[PDB]
Amino acid sequence: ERVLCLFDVDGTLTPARQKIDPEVAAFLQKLRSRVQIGVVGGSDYCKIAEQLGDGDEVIEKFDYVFAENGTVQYKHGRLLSKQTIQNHLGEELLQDLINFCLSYMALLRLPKKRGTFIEFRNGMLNISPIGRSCTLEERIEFSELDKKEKIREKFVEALKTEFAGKGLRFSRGGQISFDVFPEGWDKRYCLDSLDQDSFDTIHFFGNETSPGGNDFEIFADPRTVGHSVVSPQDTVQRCREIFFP
Amino acid sequence: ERVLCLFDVDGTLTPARQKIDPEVAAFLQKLRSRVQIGVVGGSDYCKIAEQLGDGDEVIEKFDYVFAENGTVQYKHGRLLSKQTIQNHLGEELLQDLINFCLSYMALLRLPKKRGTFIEFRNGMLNISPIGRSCTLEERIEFSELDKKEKIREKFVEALKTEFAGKGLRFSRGGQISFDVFPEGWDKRYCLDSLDQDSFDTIHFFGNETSPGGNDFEIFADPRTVGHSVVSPQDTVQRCREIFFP
Ligand SMILES: [Mg+2]
Ligand SMILES: [Mg+2]
Ligand SMILES: [Mg+2]
Ligand SMILES: [Mg+2]
Repeated sequence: ERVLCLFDVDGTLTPARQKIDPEVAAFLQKLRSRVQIGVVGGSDYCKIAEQLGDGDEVIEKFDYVFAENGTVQYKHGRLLSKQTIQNHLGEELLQDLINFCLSYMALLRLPKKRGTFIEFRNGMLNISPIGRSCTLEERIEFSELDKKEKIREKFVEALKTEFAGKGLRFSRGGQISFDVFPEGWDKRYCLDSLDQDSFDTIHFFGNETSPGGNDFEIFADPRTVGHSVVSPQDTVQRCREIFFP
Repeated sequence: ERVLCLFDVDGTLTPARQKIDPEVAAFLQKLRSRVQIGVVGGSDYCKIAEQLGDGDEVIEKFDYVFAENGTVQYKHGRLLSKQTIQNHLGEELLQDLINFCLSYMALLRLPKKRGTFIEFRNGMLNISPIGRSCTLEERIEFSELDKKEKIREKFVEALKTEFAGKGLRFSRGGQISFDVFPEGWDKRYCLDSLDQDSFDTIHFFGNETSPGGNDFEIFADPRTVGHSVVSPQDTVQRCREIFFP
C-alpha cells in the first residue's frame, strides 16, 4: 500500500517533445492522492521540466523526476543525484569511443554541417552526425537527408561492431542524433535507487514497451508491474481502471 | 559633440571573465551623462551580460552591447542584429574547415577527452581540442596539458597552413579553446554598423591594442580614436582626463 506509479514522458503523458495536456496534468495530481507518482525520461532535466510545468514546478508536481534515464534524480523536491558516464566507463574506453566517432564523422561529406557533434551528458554521449540544426528548417532538412542516406543508422552499425562486447548501447535521440550509453543505463537505471525507497509495488507505464523500444527493459524488469499504453489518454484510462475503478 | 566611448570588456572594464567592480560601473554611468557608451567583446552575449549586470541589465546600462565582436548587436535596449558565419563563409568552405578539425582531433590521443569540440556561434566556430572541461579541476588540468604539448598552438599552425589565402582567422578563446572567424570579423566588425549612427567621434579603449592583441585592429582602425589601457582603473582615469578634466 506504498505504491509508485512511474511514467515514461514522451508519448505516454505528453505528445513527443511537447507540453502536457492540462487535463492529464490534473488527473496525475488526483492519482497522487492514492499513490506516489514519478517520471523517467531519456531527455535532460531542462527538457522534461519544460514539458511538465513552468520553470522547476515538475519537481513539486512529481514525487520523483528521473532525467537521462535516472542518472539524474529529483526526489520529493530535492536533487538527490547524480552519476557521470566518465566515472562509470573510464577515460580510455570513453576516448576510444570519442575518437572513433570523430574519425567517422570527419569522413562524412554532406550537403552541409553545423556544430556540437558530440555532447557530454550525465547518462550518455549525444552524437549528432550532421551537427545540431540551427533552425526548424535545417532540422527538417537534416531529418530527410538522414532518412535517405541512413546516416545515423550506418554510424551505429559501425560503432556496435567496433565496440562489440565492450558494454556500449545505442539509441535514437529522436531525429538528428543518437545516444551512446553504458549497458544497464537504459530506463532501468532509476530502479536501483527506487529499490531502496520501500515501495510495495512500482507500476511502470510506457509507450515503447515492445522489444527495441526505450521502455522495454524497465517494463520487462521484475521490479515493476508493467503497463503498455499508446497515448496519454490511454495512460489516464489505465490508471482509472487500476486505482479508481 | 555626438561622441561614443566603446570599450573592450575583459581586462579593460573588468577582471578577465569576471564581474565588473561597482565603482567602475558607477563611473561609466557618470561618463554616460556626457557621451554614449558601448562595449564590444569576443564572448557571447550571455557571458558579457553576466559580467556587466544582473540578468539583461547590460542592455539598459549601455547604449551599445556588441557581443561576438559585433556580429551580435544590442542598440539602445533592443536587439538590432545579427549575422551568421555560415551565411558569410558558405557551406563548402565551412565544412572543409569542420572536417579538417574533426580529422585532426580524431588523431589526438590525450590523457582524456570531453565533448563539444566544435561549437557554432554567430561570429565564429569555437574549437576545444581536448573538449570542454566539466569542472574547474578539469579546466586547470587541460590548461596545463595544453601548455606542455602546445595542443591549440599546433592545431592552429596546421589550420592556418591548410587554409592559407582562404580568409580564415584564428584567436584564443582564453584557455581550453580557440575561435575561428572570417577575416574582418575581429572587433572591427562592429564599426560598420556604428558608421551609420552619426557619431562625430568614436573613442575606443582596450587592453590588447598591441599587434597580436584582440583589440589591435579596432584600435588601429581610422574610424576610431584609439586608447590603450592596462586595467579598469587605467580606463577610468583616461576617461576622467579626456571628458572630466
Ligand atoms: Mg515514450
Ligand atoms: Mg516489470
Ligand atoms: Mg581585453
Ligand atoms: Mg583608431
